[PDB]
Amino acid sequence: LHRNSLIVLADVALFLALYHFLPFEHNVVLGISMLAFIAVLWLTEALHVTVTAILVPVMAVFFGIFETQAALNNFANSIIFLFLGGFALAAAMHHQGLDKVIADKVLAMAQGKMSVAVFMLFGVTALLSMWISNTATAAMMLPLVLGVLSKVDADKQRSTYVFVLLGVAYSASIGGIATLVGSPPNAIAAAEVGLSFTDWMKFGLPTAMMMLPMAIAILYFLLKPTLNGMFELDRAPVNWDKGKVVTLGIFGLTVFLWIFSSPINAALGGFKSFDTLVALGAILMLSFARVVHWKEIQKTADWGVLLLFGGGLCLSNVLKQTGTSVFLANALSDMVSHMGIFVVILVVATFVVFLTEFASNTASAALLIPVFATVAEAFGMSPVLLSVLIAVAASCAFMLPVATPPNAIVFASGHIKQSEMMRVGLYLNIACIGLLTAIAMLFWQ
Amino acid sequence: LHRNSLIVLADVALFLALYHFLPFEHNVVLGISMLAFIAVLWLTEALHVTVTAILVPVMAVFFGIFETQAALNNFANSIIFLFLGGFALAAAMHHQGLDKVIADKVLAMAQGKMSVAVFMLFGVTALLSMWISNTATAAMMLPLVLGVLSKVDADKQRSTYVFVLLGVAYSASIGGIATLVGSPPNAIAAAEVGLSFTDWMKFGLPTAMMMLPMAIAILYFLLKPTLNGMFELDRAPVNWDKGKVVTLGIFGLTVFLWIFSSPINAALGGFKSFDTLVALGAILMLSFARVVHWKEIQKTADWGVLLLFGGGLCLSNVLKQTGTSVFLANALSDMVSHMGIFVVILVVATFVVFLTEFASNTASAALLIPVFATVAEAFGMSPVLLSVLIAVAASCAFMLPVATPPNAIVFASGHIKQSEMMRVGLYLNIACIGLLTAIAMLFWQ
Ligand code: NA
Ligand code: NA
Ligand code: NA
Ligand code: NA
Repeated sequence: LHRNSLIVLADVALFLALYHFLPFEHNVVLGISMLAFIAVLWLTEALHVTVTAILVPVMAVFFGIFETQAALNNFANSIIFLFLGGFALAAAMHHQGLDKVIADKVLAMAQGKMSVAVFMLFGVTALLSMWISNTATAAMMLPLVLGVLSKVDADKQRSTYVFVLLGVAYSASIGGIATLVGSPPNAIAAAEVGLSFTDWMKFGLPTAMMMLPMAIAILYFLLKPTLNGMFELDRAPVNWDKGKVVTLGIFGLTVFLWIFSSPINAALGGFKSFDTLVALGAILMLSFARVVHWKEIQKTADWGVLLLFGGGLCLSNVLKQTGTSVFLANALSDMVSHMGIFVVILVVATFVVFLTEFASNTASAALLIPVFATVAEAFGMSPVLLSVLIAVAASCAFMLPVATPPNAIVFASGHIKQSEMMRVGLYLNIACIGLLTAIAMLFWQ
Repeated sequence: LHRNSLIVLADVALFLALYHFLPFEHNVVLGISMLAFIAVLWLTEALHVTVTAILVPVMAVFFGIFETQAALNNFANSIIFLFLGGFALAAAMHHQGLDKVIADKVLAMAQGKMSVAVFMLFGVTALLSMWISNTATAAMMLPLVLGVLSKVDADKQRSTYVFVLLGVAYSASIGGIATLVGSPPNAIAAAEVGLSFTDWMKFGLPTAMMMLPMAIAILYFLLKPTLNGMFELDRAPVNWDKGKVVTLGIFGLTVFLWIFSSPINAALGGFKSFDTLVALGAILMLSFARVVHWKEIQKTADWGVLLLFGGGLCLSNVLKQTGTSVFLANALSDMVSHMGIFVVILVVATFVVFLTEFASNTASAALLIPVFATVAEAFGMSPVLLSVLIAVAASCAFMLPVATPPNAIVFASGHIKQSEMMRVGLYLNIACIGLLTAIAMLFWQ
């Protein structure tokens, strides 16, 4: 009777149709029919992102692509644990309140000026985003933004207080593109192509360094009258208590090891997924140093996302095993030989950046990273470039809400108009496709 | 500075000592030193049960026993997912309220008599326990017990209202021994020896059928004056709403397939971990039929327990790979040849039943099932008997609280004395060691 039940029923019909009607070697039919089925369920989200992910192995297994255990093992991938370390590391510094002190210390650095208030709000949202989440950093930033935007309270004076809202909304998404922990797409890319933490930062951080100014400049050069106003630093001041220095200590050490992982691991005998070990080490150091309880990490952890990771890897393998990867590569062979490498990555970049407006960031990467990376491998090229590209591009949701929760969070603020965001985003999207295709061209040789 | 930090530091010393001082082939030293380390951390619970479990792979990997991914794969074992199915199945019928209606319908079956009130409370606690949890079924039962025990309110008349409290506390633990989902020890045994859902019920259910009457009979034949009193059926009546029949429908179908798994799977082509697939199927049926959301399952799911599962399997493998299983089997060789098979299982059964008073049910099984099952295999015997034995025995916590949360739940009721429970439990423990050794002898040939 419901909308989504129909989407699902329609999808079941679509599969049954594709299955009985496509004219290929049986494996390819099955692979294509599945790829289509899942593609729908993740882009529509008729079933939860995670329920769909659990559906992948169960299909794989029932259609004899893999054996139950083999399909399930997909879920214990090392990256999934590296991401659990991220959740624990965040769990700690939220419950400890280290996210509050980093907000005040940097926010009070601005003596009482609105010019250097919001400009220090975007820098904090993005910095906090690098390690925490996008949705978490958005909902955590909202009261701190509405707090500041209460002196220039006149909401007939909207564009002073819309530049500041939509600013952090993007700063949370752009801050996600900094490191391997931060947003699921990045992790999906890492798991698909086997990136180290320090590998995804070599790509991502320079892009966030570039993108955040470019995003503010575009929001700025629309309707900003913010060079005026005063502050209201209203609430109890913060102070480093029982080892917020310790949480910072562990965090710092953890980040240090993640960066210097290459020479540390190499000069240790070369352990296998050193970054995942570091991440698990953090979960231990944080528990031995008593700084955060487990129930805290179990609440903070988005296990739904952790299951999505495995389900998407399961899919990636379903594509190889059924040969659907090679079949598509054969089909696209003429199209891609006629297209220049510029043309291809411009088309890829454009596609995602606009697709990601219609569906979840991760849900988009969950679908696209496998399809592309595997087809890339069928062409005998390194699946890294396309994957990292899609990873970044999926986190470029700037037009409407529903694109990302961070958009729908500053939107429920019953103030910003649908039309307004839709056109700053339309600009920033094109602006991004430039920067990405640009940087993607640069990181070639 | 804290107690547990010292326990941990002492343990680190113990390891360092055992490591540098034991006189064996290096692998055995490492294995023994590890086995001792983890043994402590799970029995003391100086670190959380789950943090310790995460510690197992990280050790294994660092001490070159396994490669990072190999050790981590331990966590994607099919049983872990079967148990996630259990969490989802419970999540549904709690949020749906099917646990409330099963309580009232069966509780109001008793017209208004205290004699058939508490006797229908134990039967419901145990029945509800089979599928939900122990701790969850205890905390859910407490208000419903205090509700009834308010007509015979005189707490100078204690033993009317202590028999009813300590009754459900045990009924929740004994109801856990019915099926594979229900209490983690049971799952640990299943994962160690590869039991099917229907396999653990063949053992377990007859034991719960036997044990629950035997437990009431012992609580009864102490200080019961409950053949007197009246009811107070006070609260809004229940009624089957938007497919509580559907949740019951899915649940029923799921349980049906779990029982008939052998012939259904065999007459389906023999899929690998059919019970796990059934469990995942339940997660899907429950979501497609819209009866429960995902965030609900993510709250209900004890991911901490799910991680514990894998960490304990990682341990089991650590023992084999380092040959510590074979080394202990060699050491116990003379002791066990001098001991009759009765003697052995009487010693095993006694050991756990009393050990489980001092530490968590699961924490006990997490340590003991691997050590025994593997040593059993070194002797070239089926690891099943010993494992299933330990699994049941670990859920026999009847003496003090701290033994199980269900004990500490009816204890905070600021009414039951330390001494009182300690002696009913001392009787029931011996009573159990009889029944177990008895049944364990019977299920031999
Ligand atoms: Na982020
Ligand atoms: Na998106
Ligand atoms: Na139970
Ligand atoms: Na116990």
